[PDB]
Amino acid sequence: MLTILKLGGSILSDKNVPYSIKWDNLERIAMEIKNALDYYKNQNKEIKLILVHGGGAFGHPVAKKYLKIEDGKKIFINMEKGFWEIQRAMRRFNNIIIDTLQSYDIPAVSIQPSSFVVFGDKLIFDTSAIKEMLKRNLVPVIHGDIVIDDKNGYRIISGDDIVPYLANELKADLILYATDVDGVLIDNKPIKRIDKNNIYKILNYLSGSNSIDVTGGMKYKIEMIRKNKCRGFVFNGNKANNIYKALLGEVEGTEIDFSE
Amino acid sequence: MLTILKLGGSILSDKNVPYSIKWDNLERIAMEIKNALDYYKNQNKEIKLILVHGGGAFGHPVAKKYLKIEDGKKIFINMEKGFWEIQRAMRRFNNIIIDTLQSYDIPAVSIQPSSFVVFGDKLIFDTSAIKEMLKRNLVPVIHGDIVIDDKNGYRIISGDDIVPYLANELKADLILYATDVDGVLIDNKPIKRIDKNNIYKILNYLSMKYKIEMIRKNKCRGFVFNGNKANNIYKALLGEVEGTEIDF
Ligand SMILES: CC(C)CCOP(=O)(O)OP(=O)(O)S
Ligand SMILES: CC(C)CCOP(=O)(O)OP(=O)(O)S
Repeated sequence: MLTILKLGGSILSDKNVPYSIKWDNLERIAMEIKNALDYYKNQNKEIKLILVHGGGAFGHPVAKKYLKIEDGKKIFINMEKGFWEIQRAMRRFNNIIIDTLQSYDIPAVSIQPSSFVVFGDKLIFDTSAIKEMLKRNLVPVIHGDIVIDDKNGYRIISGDDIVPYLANELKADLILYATDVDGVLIDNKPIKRIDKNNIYKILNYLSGSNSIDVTGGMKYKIEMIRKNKCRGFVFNGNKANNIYKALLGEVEGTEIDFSE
Repeated sequence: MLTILKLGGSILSDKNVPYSIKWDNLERIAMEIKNALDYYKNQNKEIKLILVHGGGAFGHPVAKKYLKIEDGKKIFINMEKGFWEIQRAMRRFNNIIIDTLQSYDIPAVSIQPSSFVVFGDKLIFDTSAIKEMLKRNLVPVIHGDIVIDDKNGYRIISGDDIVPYLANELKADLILYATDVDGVLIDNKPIKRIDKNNIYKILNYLSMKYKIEMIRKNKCRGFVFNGNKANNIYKALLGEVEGTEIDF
């Protein structure tokens, strides 16, 4: 069984204080992932786990310096300094996360997309090594990064790109989205279930004016799950034991289900 | 128009001082490379350039903690801690070297092989990203690293692998190995050259082994020279033979 847990800059990092790290929250999060790895070892169930995390206060601020709008558009400039500057900021934040996971004996290792992913209409993103890590029970930790594209330019690959890509590429069963809110909210209240008998109803409600999330972040997540025909949870990752629960298949936020 | 320079971990590091860095040497070297890229800048000649470095004082001491002799054959143990710990060490070393290159305005970036290279049957090493970086005139810096090995579990890929693989995979023109010796030493003396004639006599003697071979299986052409002699790198980069030629 293959689970992908998306953390995200936010709960790990205050994006208004640059290079900032919410040590306490990060530390509890490693506690919980450890607790859950223990649980699965005790109950003899096979689990493969991949973690993904955003740039947080590390990548966005370094990157903003190298972005400009030209003719109403995003373009990266000065990347002879800027590719390394962003890589280096992300490396540091990957180190902090991985050393903390390691200090609870989670066998975390680093995947750095900047070194090998090419961003086009389809990703080039060879997952051979990852499969071999999972096959050895290592825990791959992949992060938002800067990458080149196949059009003379550059792109930020985010957790939002990374996860669907891997869900699909690796046939994941469970997608966990730890976020800053309690679920997909409909009336300031997480909806328990979303499946093939309400999704469109939910997707329209999300495009509307009574929707508490108008960035369309929820929508994209819901859609990737249906698109990969699996299961996923969107939950508040700031709440004690949600990560542990989620990893056991039972946190309480919004479940999204398109498996089978 | 594509050159590849390996920098012996030995000329960047002191192999007996775990964690040491050779700063003057590291700084002198970044400088000559910049002067070199600059020389070509004027000739209005397009030069693409990849750099490789080993584990030096970083890779090895940390690999050591996780290598057991299981009476023949090195054995990796406790890689649930070891894989990270080795990644981390090589990351430190790469960071220091890329920061130094960047201080001379060399557009360096990190290629970390542990993230995606699988050794074992058929070296799996996707160069898409590297070819694109090269189209931008960035300078990829690849380093010896721990990697997955689908047959044996874990292997340590070295610069000696990476460099010939990539020379043949990108078809590089000029191949340079800067090291702490004046060339390939035969009887304490640097052979001017190495054919498929005298090669027969040379493999015999040699039982840097792995280096001379890995480049033959590839019909490459490389130069082995002394990286400590001020200016060798600058000269070598400009295509002036230095030390030992090895032609396949
Ligand atoms: C500037 C970067 C490299 C951002 C990294 O991507 P992300 O979108 O996953 O970051 P987040 O928004 O903190 S979850
Ligand atoms: C993690 C490692 C020990 C990589 C060692 O790589 P290498 O053998 O190419 O470098 P060198 O030995 O410094 S010339």
